[PDB]
Formats: sequence, structure tokens, C-alpha cells
Amino acid sequence: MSYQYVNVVTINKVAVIEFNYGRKLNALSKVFIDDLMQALSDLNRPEIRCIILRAPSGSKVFSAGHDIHELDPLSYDDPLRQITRMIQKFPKPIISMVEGSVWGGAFEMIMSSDLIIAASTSTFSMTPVNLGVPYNLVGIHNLTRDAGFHIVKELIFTASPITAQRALAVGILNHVVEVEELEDFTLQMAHHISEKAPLAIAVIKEELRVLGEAHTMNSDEFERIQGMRRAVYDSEDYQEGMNAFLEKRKPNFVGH
Amino acid sequence: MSYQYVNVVTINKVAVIEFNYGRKLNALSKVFIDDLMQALSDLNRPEIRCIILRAPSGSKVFSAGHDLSYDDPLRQITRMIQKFPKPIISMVEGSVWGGAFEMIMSSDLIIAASTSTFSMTPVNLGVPYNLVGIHNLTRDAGFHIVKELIFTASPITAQRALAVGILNHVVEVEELEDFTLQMAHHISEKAPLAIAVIKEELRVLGEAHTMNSDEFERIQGMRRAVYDSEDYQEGMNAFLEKRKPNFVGH
Amino acid sequence: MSYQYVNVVTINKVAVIEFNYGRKLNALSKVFIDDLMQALSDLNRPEIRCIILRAPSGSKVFSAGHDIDPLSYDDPLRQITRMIQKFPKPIISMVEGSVWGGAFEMIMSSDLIIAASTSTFSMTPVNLGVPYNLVGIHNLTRDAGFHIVKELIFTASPITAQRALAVGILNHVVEVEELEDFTLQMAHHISEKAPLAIAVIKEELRVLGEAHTMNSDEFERIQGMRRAVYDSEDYQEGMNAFLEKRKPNFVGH
Ligand code: NI
Repeated sequence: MSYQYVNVVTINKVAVIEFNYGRKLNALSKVFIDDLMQALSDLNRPEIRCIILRAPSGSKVFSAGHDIHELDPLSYDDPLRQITRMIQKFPKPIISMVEGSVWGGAFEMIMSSDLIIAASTSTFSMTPVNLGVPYNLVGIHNLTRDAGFHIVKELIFTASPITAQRALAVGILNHVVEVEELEDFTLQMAHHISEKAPLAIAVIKEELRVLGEAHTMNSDEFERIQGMRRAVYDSEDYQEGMNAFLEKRKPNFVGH
Repeated sequence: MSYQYVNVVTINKVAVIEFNYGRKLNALSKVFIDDLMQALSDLNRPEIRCIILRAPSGSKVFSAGHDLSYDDPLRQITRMIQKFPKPIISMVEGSVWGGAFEMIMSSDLIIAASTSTFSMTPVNLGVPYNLVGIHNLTRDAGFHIVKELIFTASPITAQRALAVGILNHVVEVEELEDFTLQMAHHISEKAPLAIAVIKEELRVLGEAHTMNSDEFERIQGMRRAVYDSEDYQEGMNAFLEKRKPNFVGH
Repeated sequence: MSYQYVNVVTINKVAVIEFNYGRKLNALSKVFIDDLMQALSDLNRPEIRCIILRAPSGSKVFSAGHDIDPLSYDDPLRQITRMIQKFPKPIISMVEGSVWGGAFEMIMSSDLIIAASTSTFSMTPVNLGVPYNLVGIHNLTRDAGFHIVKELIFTASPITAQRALAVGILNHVVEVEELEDFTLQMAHHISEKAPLAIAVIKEELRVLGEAHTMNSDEFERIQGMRRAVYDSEDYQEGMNAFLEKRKPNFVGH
């Protein structure tokens, strides 16, 4: 019924899960993610038909992304890994209602959701290259189903932020609205969907999930990528990137 | 050479298949689809280079859709349209609904009137759409967009359809026919064999999302659960009974 | 380093590879491609972090594309697209002028595409009756949707830089006067990021992008069709018409 790190409300058949982790700017800490997951789980009932994920009204930062301090950081059972999986497999639609700036891991988190509705002032950025992190295959895969290849590559390689208007243009966002209408706009849609056949929505969603994951390869290729990842994890650049982050200074990458 | 449900006209290398089932709003009935398929088949000749599918001029409704086994009409037509060695352009005028949307999605190009509208509606009736069918709807617009389309069953405008990648071109209704024909004639000057093989290569790549038998069987199990649900009955009912369904999750 | 068909200049951590074959409109000749590949290869050093591919300033034609199974594993275009894709540094295609045929696939295979508001693009295999290969076709499907791709290929009609942007092919469109500066700045910016991270992600993206698999029978079946095209009358006609600079007359056989 209650959680330390999220606040939940139910409005008819729609449930809203609001973050309650502001000190860390909603960074994806284990305790935080665990509460989000418990909440979702608790909401997996016939009477609940649609979920909305959001940061508190007026938030400057929607989510800072991975919790560096807490630091292979992207292993199967890591929080971010677990949540994306859960969200994707959840039999009810999940809408990310965005207010504030979205960063790295949080960006992957919202991409994994079903729909994204955002304020005209929100911003988006994918940042593993800033810290020198060798992002995982599944993680990367999750960022390629909406905008095209070139676009995705620009986001990742530059780690530069994009406006909500651009995010809408490239296919990332569903709708962009004025912050004052965000909540209202999102709820209307949620209630609308909640009037539809839940069982059909569930199956279609899973069909989409399964098709979306269907980029297959042989074990040698996976092991080869994994070897590359290890090499990155073992590099100087990797240490340099984390420190600089922790040290709140510009990193000096050298290619080894 | 002649059909009950469709009218065909050939202009040099271009063939126009026009629906003739307005009384039923061009619903995807077996009879209708059977004629569509026959007409396509009859047009599979070296001298025909490009096909155009359309509803009669001035139509308010392009197709109402349904009236999902491997051999059901809709499944049959999408496969056929996809394997057809000639390009097939859907020239849309009017509102597009359900099965009809998948049908045009399965085609090579879609050119529509500035006033046309589109909706996928399986969630309105509680239908557990099939994997192949859903797959057919994921090659043009992004995942988040498709999910919105499908989950809301809300109509979108021709302008949004264009913006998200579903449509090739949107034009004033008065110019629709000519714009389409000109593009068709132009394609007809190109190498047909090359077009054919490239279309097929695209088709094969497009289907190349593979999975194991267990996954397939698992989805099949889920689908069956849907067809066996109360909600499913309620959905068919309400449609018939022309009333809003009351879904409950069982 | 030096090459006959391309020029190279390094600016800090960025390297610019410029085509030097205007006499032939930068057609994708073997000797041209070989040079490009060597230049990339020579640039595969820790101090180089980003690459820019471009045609000379002012070019009216970025690349005419193909020069007279020509699409075999070891053909130049086949080799260069693989190279570009496997290159552990980002490769940005900076476009000024018109882009044609193979050159279009070439830029598509790169990481980002930034172009002049006046540039244009056309996929032309259907003009000549060429049975494009699977890998080649695949390379053209990761940016714009299916319907759009099919229109480009089926019509072989050129599209504007504005439309290329709108359908997802291009990253940015800029006024020629600002093309260079805009491109360089981004490249410099990329150069400040973690190279190793970039390389692994790029390779992950490549592997995922190729991951549309099929059985041997399907592939052989495609090959058989391709071969039938190559053996057709229309194939001869397309090549001849092109040489004789006259409109081809295709018949379906
Ligand atoms: Ni795919």
C-alpha cells in the first residue's frame, strides 16, 4: 500500500506512480528501483488498466539516470536491467509522463515504456560516452525501436541533449504539450485506453515485445561482444571516466 | 476479365483495382477479398508493371475492415500483396479501419487524400491479433507510436500518418488520382525484374525476426486465453448490439 | 598520409577524408575505393577520434556512384560499406552536391549524415536493371521506414535534403556556408568523449543491425532470383542503354 521511494495514486482504472527520490534527483538507485518494482507488482490487478510513471510536479530533473556512487554494472540483475525488463513484460500499458531533463539510464528507462508524453521544456540525453561505459547489448537494443540508426548514433556519440520538439520529430516522443496541460492530457489518454480490452492489449503488447527482441545471433558473436565490453571495463579510460565523474571534473580520455 | 466486387482498369503498364463493395463499405469479406485476389492474379503478366488499389472516387469510407488463421481472407491478401512481383500502391480516400489498415500497411506505398483518416481497432473488440499481423504494422512508424495507435484505437489524420512514417505522400483530394497515376507510370518505366527481386529481398528481411518454437507456442497460448475470455464475448456482442462494451479483464 | 584519389587532413583529434576524383564525379571505382579504404586504415590510430567523409568544397556532384555479379562480397562498394561499419571511430558523411546509387548506400552505411540544404539523393539500381544484393538492401532500411524506402528504390527519383531529413535519413540540414563549421564542431565534440565506449556501442549497434536472420534455403532462393535477373535481356538493355546514353526500354525478361 505505501513505499518509501514512490507515491502511488489510483484514479478510476489508472494508477500513477510518482517518484519520491528527489535528493538524488531520482537517480536509479537499487532502493528506489526496488520500490518502483514493488509498486508495479502490487498494481498487477484486473482493476488496474494503465500505468503512468512521473516525477513530482515542477521537477527540474526528471531523472539523473544511473547512480554512479552505487557502483560489470550492467549485469542481468542490476536495477536498471531489472526495471526495463519488468516494464516491458508488464501486461498493462505503461506511459512515461515527462517533466524535466532525462539522463542516460533514465532515458533508457523511458524508452522501454510503451508511450512517452512530455512537457515542451523537457530534454533528453544518452550519456554512457561521458563516463566511458561499455553499455550492454540489451540496453542498446532498447534504444533502437523508435528513431532511426543515424539519429540514435548521433545521440549516443555526442551525448548531447535534445529538445522535446526534436525528440518528437525523430519518433521518440508520442506527444509534446505545455507543462500546465501535461497531467491532464496524459490522464485523458490513460482513461481512454482503460476503456479498451485489457486482455487484447496485453497480448499485443507482448507480441510487440517478442518481435522487438527478435534480433538473433550465435553464441560466438555474443561472446565476442562480451570480450570487447570487458576490455572497456578494464581500460584506463574507464577508471578515468568514473573518477572524473565522482571528481566533478572534465575527463581526459586517451583510448586505452 | 470481370468481377462482382472489384473493377479493374488498365492504362498502358498500370492497372487500377477499384473496390466495388460500397454497400458494405468495402468490408473485408471473403467474397470481396476473393475477387481482389483474383484480379491481382489475373494482372500478374509481363505487360503490367504497377498496381494501384483504391476505393471509388469520392468515398467517405475507404474500407470498414472486418465483417485469424493462416488461411483467413485478410491473412491471405496481405501475404499475396507482399509476394506480388509488382509494386502495389494503396491510393487512399476516406476513412481506414482495422483489417483494412493492415491491408494498406502490407502494400508498397500509400498515397492519401489530405482528408483521409486511419484507425487500428482490435482493442475495441477484444481481439488477440496474430504475430504476423502485428509484425506487418511495425515497419514504418516507431514502437511508441504503434503502441499508441493500437492501445487507443484512436483515429489519426493523414498529416500525422505522414509525419510518423506511415504514408508516402498526402495530397488534396482533387489531385490524388493524377498524382498517383503519374508516379505509377514512372515506376513502370523501371526494370521490372530488378524491382521484383528487390521487393522480395525487402520482404524477406522484413520477416526476419526469428524466435524459437517455445516462444511461439507461448504467445499462441496467450492468444487462446484471450479468445476464451468473457471479455472476448463481450466484445463481439457489444459490436453487434451496437453498444459500448464493458471490459473486465476476464 | 598521401593518396592519389583522396586527400586527408587532421585537425586535432578529427580527420577529414576528401574525395579527389572530381574528373570522374567521384565515381566509386576500384582505385578510388581502394584509396579511401587505405586512408581509413591509416587513420585507425588512438589519436584520431572522429572521421569526416566529404567531397571538395563547392562540388555539384557528391558522387556519381557506380562506374562501368558486380555486387559480390569482394566488390569495392561491398568492401567499403563493411569497412565503414566495422571502423571503431565514428564516421560522419558531410554532403554537398548530388548523391547517386552506390554512393547513397555508402553514406547510409556511415554513422551520421549532415548535408547542405541544396544536396539531393537518389537510389538508382532500377534504372539499370540491377539485382541489388541482400546486404546492400539491408543497409538502406535502418533509417527511414519501409514504405519510404520502397518509394525511393522503386522510383529512383531524387529527394531533397529537406525530405531526406524528414524521413529520418539525415541527421541535420544546413546552409552550405555553414556546412563545414557545423560539421567540424560536432566532430570535435565527439572527439572529447570516451573512444572505447563509442567503439563498443557502435559495434553492438552493427551486430544488432545485421541480426535479421534466415535459413540457407531462403538465401539460396534469393540468389537464384538474383541470378535470373542477371541473365535477363532487361539486364543487358539496362547496361547498354546507360552506355549509349539513351532511355532503356524494359520488357520483363
Ligand atoms: Ni529488425
